[PDB]
Amino acid sequence: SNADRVRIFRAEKSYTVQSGRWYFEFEAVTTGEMRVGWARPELRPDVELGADELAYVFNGHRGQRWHLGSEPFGRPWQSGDVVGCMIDLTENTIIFTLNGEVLMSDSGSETAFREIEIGDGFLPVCSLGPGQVGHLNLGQDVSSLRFFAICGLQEGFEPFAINMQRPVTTWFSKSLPQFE
Repeated sequence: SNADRVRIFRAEKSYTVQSGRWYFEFEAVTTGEMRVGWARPELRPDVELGADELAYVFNGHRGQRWHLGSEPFGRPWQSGDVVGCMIDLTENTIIFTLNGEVLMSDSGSETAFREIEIGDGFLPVCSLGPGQVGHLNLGQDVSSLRFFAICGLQEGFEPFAINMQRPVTTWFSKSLPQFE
């Protein structure tokens, strides 16, 4: 029996962060096997996110946090729900929200992961199992973030897209009349 095909959406490695406090969202359209969170710049093939050391993710199918394996955490997704992903590379913590409300661990903690090591740094990541549908928003248009202002903005987290600069081709001219 062939294994499930899982799509993994890496960010360009050149956007990797080793400092600061960053924020992005992920909308669950379906309600099944998807994961979202923060990845190392290297991922191994044919391994699910957070099964090993290379990612720290939330699985909202039933509510799990994944890093070196799974644990019960948060609560399950409904269609339309938006997961907020936060990483704090000064405090060294990861926090998830669901429709702007922090997802608490089973033990009662706001931090989903703590005492994380900066190492090679982090990138936003998601995985989509077969059939599944979900959209990242890395916050190019900050106002488009649905729950940032409710939890993340005042808390000092910045939209991750600030780390992403459009490549450009420039055309120079000395002609004032062209720039009126």
